[PDB]
Parts: sequence; C-alpha cells; structure tokens
Amino acid sequence: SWEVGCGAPVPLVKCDENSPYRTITGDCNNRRSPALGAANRALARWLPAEYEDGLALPFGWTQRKTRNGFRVPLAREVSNKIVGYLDEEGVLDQNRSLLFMQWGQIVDHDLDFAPETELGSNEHSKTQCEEYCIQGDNCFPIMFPKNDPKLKTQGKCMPFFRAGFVCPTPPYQSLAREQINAVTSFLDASLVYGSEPSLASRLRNLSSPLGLMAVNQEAWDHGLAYLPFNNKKPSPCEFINTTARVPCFLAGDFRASEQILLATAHTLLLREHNRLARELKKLNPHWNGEKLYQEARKILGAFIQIITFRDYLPIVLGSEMQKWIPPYQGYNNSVDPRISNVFTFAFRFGHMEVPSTVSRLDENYQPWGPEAELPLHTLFFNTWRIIKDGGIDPLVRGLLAKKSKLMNQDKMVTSELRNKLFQPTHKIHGFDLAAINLQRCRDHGMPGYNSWRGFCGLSQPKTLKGLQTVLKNKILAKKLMDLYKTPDNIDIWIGGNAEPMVERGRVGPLLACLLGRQFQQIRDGDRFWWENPGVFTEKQRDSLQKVSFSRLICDNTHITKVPLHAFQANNYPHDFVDCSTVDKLDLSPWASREN
Ligand code: HEM
Ligand SMILES: *[C@@H]1O[C@H](CO)[C@@H](O[C@@H]2O[C@H](CO)[C@@H](O[C@H]3O[C@H](CO)[C@@H](O)[C@H](O)[C@@H]3O)[C@H](O)[C@H]2NC(C)=O)[C@H](O)[C@H]1NC(C)=O
Ligand SMILES: *[C@@H]1O[C@H](CO)[C@@H](O[C@@H]2O[C@H](CO)[C@@H](O[C@H]3O[C@H](CO)[C@@H](O)[C@H](O)[C@@H]3O)[C@H](O)[C@H]2NC(C)=O)[C@H](O)[C@H]1NC(C)=O
Ligand SMILES: *[C@@H]1O[C@H](CO)[C@@H](O[C@@H]2O[C@H](CO)[C@@H](O)[C@H](O)[C@H]2NC(C)=O)[C@H](O)[C@H]1NC(C)=O
Ligand SMILES: *[C@@H]1O[C@H](CO)[C@@H](O[C@@H]2O[C@H](CO)[C@@H](O)[C@H](O)[C@H]2NC(C)=O)[C@H](O)[C@H]1NC(C)=O
Ligand SMILES: O=C(NO)c1ccccc1O
Ligand SMILES: [Ca+2]
Repeated sequence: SWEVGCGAPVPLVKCDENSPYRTITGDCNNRRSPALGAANRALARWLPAEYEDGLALPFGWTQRKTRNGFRVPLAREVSNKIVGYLDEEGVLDQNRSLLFMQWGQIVDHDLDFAPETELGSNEHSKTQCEEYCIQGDNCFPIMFPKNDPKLKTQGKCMPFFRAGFVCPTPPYQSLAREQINAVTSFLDASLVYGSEPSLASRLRNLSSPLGLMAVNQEAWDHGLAYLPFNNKKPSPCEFINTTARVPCFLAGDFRASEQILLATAHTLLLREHNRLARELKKLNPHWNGEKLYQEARKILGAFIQIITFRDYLPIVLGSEMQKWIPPYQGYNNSVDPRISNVFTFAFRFGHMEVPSTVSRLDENYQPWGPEAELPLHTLFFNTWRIIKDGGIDPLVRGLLAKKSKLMNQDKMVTSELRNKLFQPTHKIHGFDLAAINLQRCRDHGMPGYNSWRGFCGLSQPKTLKGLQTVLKNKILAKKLMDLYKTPDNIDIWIGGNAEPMVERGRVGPLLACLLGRQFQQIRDGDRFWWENPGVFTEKQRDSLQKVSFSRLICDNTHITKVPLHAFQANNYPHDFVDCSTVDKLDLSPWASREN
C-alpha cells in the first residue's frame, strides 16, 4: 500500500457519469480515479520532497544544519545581490505586449493556489511573527541581511507564513509534508466560476432565470458591468485609500484584486459570460437558467484553453514547444492531470516580466490625463482607480499598446515588486516578491537546481566554470557560487530563471521542460479538453477556433480599434484595425431544435 489513504481537506460528493458539464471542484473528470485533478488536494510530487528533517522543516530553518555541507543563503540576500537593479531604461520586451505578462498570471491562477496557513484571528501569532520576528511553527521570517536599508527603515524581518497543507492544519507528524492546491488543476476557468460550490453559487445571479453571474449594483462602466464587491471587512482595497473606501472585487479566485490589471482581465471574462449567456438565451428561448450558465461556462473554458495553447504557449516555449507538447492525439485516461509542486515555482518566471509602470490611454491611445503613467506599487489591491478613474477601457488599451518587461540576467525583478510589494494581511508597501519566492521554495521542500536539470535530462554543473557555460554569464555564475557554494543548493526559482532564453521563447531549457511537461499533461488528461471528440460538435469546434483576445475586447468594451495579434508588440495606429474587421464567434451551431 503506497501512501494512498489521507484525504480530508476535502469536500466529498457523488459523480453523475453522463453529465456533459464539468463539476465545479474538478471531481469526476477522470472516471477510474474521480479525485484526480480536483481542488483542495495535494500538489503532485514529480520528485521526493527535500526537507531539513526529511519530513517538514524547510532548509534554512535550523541555523546550524546545512544543505550538502553548506549554509543556505538568506532569501533576501540573494534578492539584493542578484535579482535587483536600478535602471528601468532598456528593459522592455520589444516583441511582447503587456497582455503577454497578464495572460500568464491568469493561466497561473486557473491552475494553482497554495494558500498560507491561517489558524488564529485574535491571536498574538500574527503579532509574534511580524512584531518580533520569532521563528516558530508556521512563522518562518525572512531575515534582513546586515547592510540592508530595510533594517534602518522597516524592522528586523519580513513576516512570512508557511503554506497550508493536506491532511490538517495542526501538528501533523510522519509522512512528508504536502502543500495544498486550492483550485482545480484543469484549465477550466475556475478563476471565474470558483472551485467550491459554496463560492460558485454566490457568484451567480440566481434571482433571475438567465444564467448570469452577479454584477456590481453600486457602480457601472458606461453601461457595462463590474465584478461585485466583496462582503468581508477589513478589505485591503479600502485600506490603501480610506477616503475613497472602495472594497476589493468578488471573483472565482481570491487573488483577483492583487493588481489593477488582473482585476481588469477578470472583468472582461465576467462580461463575456453574461454576453454569451444572454446571446444564448436569444437562440434557445426554452433553455433554463442552469443550462444557460453551464453552456456559457463551457464555452468560456474552451476560449481560455484555445488562447493559451494556440497563442500563448508557442511564444513562451518557442522552438521547444514541439518537443514537449506534440499535436493532440485525444484523451488519455492514464495521464496524471494534477499540477505539480515545482510547476507553481516554474510558472513564476512571470515575475521577471512585470514592468515598473501601468498606463491609461485615451481613445486615440495617447496619455489619459496628467497622471496617466503610474508606479506599479500604487496599484496593488487598488480597485478605486477603476471605479473612480475612468473604468477599464483606459487600462485595456495600455494592455494592448504597452510592452512587457523582458527577462534580463542583469535586471531580473523590478523594485516595485522587489522592495514595495503590498501583502493583503499587512499594512506596508514594503515586501519583496523575489525573497518570498525563494523562501517559499524552501517552504515547499523543493529539490535543488541540479536535481531538476537531471530530471529534464540536462547537464548538471558542479563547478563555477560548469555553471558559467550553462548560464553563459561569467559574473552571474560567480555571484551564484559565492552565495550558494555549490550549484546543487541553488533554489529552483532563481536557477531556472537565470538560464538564457531558448530560441523564439521567453524561458530557458530547464523551465521549458518543466512548463511543457505540465501543460502536455493537463491537456492530455482532461476529459473535457475542447478537442476531445464528443465534448463539442464538429461545427461547434469550427466556430470556437476563430476566437481571439482581440474580439473579446471588441465585444466587451467600448474600444473600437484593436491589433490582430494581441500578444506581440503592436504600434498604434499602424498595427490597429477596426473591430468590425475582426472575426466574431458564431454561436449558431449552439442552436437546438427539440421537435
Ligand atoms: C503583484 C503580482 C503580479 C503582477 C504585478 C504577479 C504576476 C504574475 C505573473 C505574470 C505570473 C505568471 C506569468 C505569476 C505567477 C505566479 N505567481 Fe505572481 N504576481 C504577483 C504577486 C504574487 C504573489 C504575492 C504571490 C504569492 C507568493 C507566495 O509564495 O507567497 C504570487 C505567486 C504566484 C504563483 C504561485 C501561485 C500558487 O500556486 O500559490 C504563480 C504560479 N504572485 N505571477
Ligand atoms: C514577434 O513575434 C511574432 C509572433 O511570435 C513573430 O511572428 C510569428 O513568426 C512565426 C515564425 O515561426 C510564424 O509562425 C507561424 O508560421 C506559420 C504562419 O505563416 C504557421 O503555419 C505556423 O504554425 C506558425 O504559427 C508567424 O508568421 C508569426 N506567428 C504568429 C502566431 O503570428 C514575429 O516574427 C516577431 N517579430 C519580430 C520583429 O521578431
Ligand atoms: C484616494 O481616492 C480619492 C478619491 O478617489 C482621490 O482623490 C481624488 O483625486 C483627485 C485629487 O487628487 C481629484 O480628481 C480630479 O478631478 C477632476 C478630473 O475630472 C480634476 O479637474 C480635479 O481638479 C481633481 O484633481 C478628485 O477630486 C479627488 N476626489 C476626492 C473625493 O477627493 C485621492 O487622490 C486618493 N488618495 C490617495 C492617497 O490615493
Ligand atoms: C440579476 O439579473 C437581473 C435581471 O437581469 C438584474 O436586474 C436587471 O438589470 C438592471 C439592473 O438591476 C435593470 O435593467 C433592471 O432593473 C433589471 N431587469 C430585470 C428584468 O430585473 C440584476 O441586477 C441582477 N442581480 C445581480 C445581483 O447581479
Ligand atoms: C497515455 O499516457 C501514458 C502515460 O503517460 C503513456 O504511457 C507511455 O507508455 C509507455 C509504455 O508503453 C510508458 O512506459 C510511458 O509512461 C509512456 N511512454 C513514454 C515514452 O514515456 C501512453 O503511451 C499513453 N497511451 C496512449 C494510448 O497514448
Ligand atoms: O497575487 C498572487 N499571485 O499571482 C497571490 C498569490 C498568493 C497570495 C496572494 C496573492 O495576492
Ligand atoms: Ca482550474
């Protein structure tokens, strides 16, 4: 008996085996093993976890224990000496729009979420961790180096809490610690609809038989919907501006308001569901609410799948695309569709793609107002700039017309994220996402850089010189050695991202392998994959492959000019055409006759 037993975070129910619709939780996708890919289950392990005590303590916890003979460097040190930089000039990606970064975050949020541990509201725990920086239980602080300016200004550490895990929440004790994925592993738009029946239902408009999602009642965007506000106070969104007092939005995913451009994409998707559902009510007047909801939902999930696999993946993986994701051959019930623990770190290549500012453009795509270009850090958990400063059209135009940041070995992550991150649970704009990613690697018990190179069949450098040749960078390799003392101890997030980009792509070999395997598996092991015979009809398929992010914008905003290939860098006005030139989604194939 393999470690097959434990199952408890978990909400349990029965499977209607002939339902043409996915469950909200992901259960029932695989017929022989119904829990596969479901939400609130453990992240899969492609390799055994590596903890300090073999079971649960992260490396770096016990200051005297080493990793292969050496102390592991402080997360914030590595951040300071390797990841930071000062000059934002020359840093933009010349052939990827801001939308390229933004889509990655959306896909990521549909596939994985490992929430921090809670246990204790009205507990000195949240206090003992932030106020005193005392390591202990789920408090695993990021200590500041000596010479770090945050020491003079912020305190002795940045609080950090370990990720939730399967089985409990209490002192669990024997088999290795496994973190939770709170969302469904299938690319199914769970970030729009929710992963729990509890939330899925609350998101819906059930007082009307139209199969629509609830929309904001306090505010409108020139007649277009906004996501509803969240009930819960205190909300970090009203905190960043107690005068405006505008709460975070309520969406299928809890991270929706982390930054204004993410909330903007969530709004576009909410609108498409309603557009689709009312458009479907027109062709099938007899269909009921539930049918409208499920059928629009199914359509929206196919859209996310199509854009991801047809438009997005090919420009991340480049020439490695064909190597890891061969053409679709059909559903394979033997494939594990679960998202792996390491994927959630590999997919973090996106953090190095975020630029320092966000712009709002007017109708001619020229600056909108006098304070049109804003620093990223003022937009974390900011919903007021949307409700009170022009709606989403100005931000959407920036998404289309501005560029992503390009990964650069000398310029990894912007200070907006590296020194000024705002955490929903705390009150300063002073966190470091890079140090957090590093610390989280250790928290999730990740094998080191060389373990993953071997897994992907790549050479494994043992020397500084071996490491120079792989990174193709003498000094980066050297700072890496000085901090880590052996390439075996290099945290995967930084190791993976330090490698040069493959041809036509935006990640290196190690990441291409880790990303590509994962995507191949969630496609091949998804019974509801859009191309799987029987999910949609042939005619429905011919209609779905004409979707494009450009059309989505046209139908759901007041923007009338869009580029044809939204993910590449596009210059206004030459690369911008009229919305009426853009292929629409033909829903006639969804018309039924029941006589
Ligand atoms: C602010 C943040 C972003 C933009 C300004 C941002 C952006 C991205 C991109 C573009 C990603 C992929 C293409 C991506 C992936 C994942 N992130 Fe990240 N992200 C912002 C902020 C955060 C924060 C805060 C976290 C949590 C860090 C922690 O470990 O505590 C974060 C994480 C992740 C993540 C893991 C999700 C999970 O499985 O739990 C990605 C796959 N991002 N982000
Ligand atoms: C900026 O990036 C653009 C998109 O990545 C790129 O254009 C793309 O170039 C590739 C070259 O491989 C072509 O790829 C397509 O080739 C044919 C289409 O003629 C198809 O049969 C293939 O399946 C594949 O999709 C495309 O012509 C184009 N890709 C897309 C999706 O439009 C530009 O070259 C880049 N610009 C610069 C200046 O480098
Ligand atoms: C917190 O949110 C506040 C309200 O949203 C915001 O104040 C608002 O923004 C500015 C003040 O700086 C004013 O906007 C402008 O309005 C017209 C443009 O249509 C101009 O002609 C005006 O001169 C003015 O500059 C709003 O009047 C103002 N609203 C209120 C109620 O004060 C704050 O700036 C936000 N504070 C922080 C710290 O973010
Ligand atoms: C649920 O749907 C109903 C019906 O579509 C929404 O109410 C309508 O929409 C707007 C704003 O309320 C107005 O044109 C009418 O007052 C309503 N028409 C009808 C037929 O009721 C309602 O806003 C939705 N509720 C939520 C919470 O989203
Ligand atoms: C369905 O997926 C399974 C699991 O990934 C595939 O298994 C392959 O089959 C060989 C033996 O025939 C196994 O050793 C490997 O796990 C897989 N091959 C390789 C090269 O790794 C299987 O091929 C798939 N089945 C179908 C019908 O496509
Ligand atoms: O935004 C996030 N990820 O992309 C995020 C992830 C974990 C915790 C909170 C957050 O805001
Ligand atoms: Ca999902």
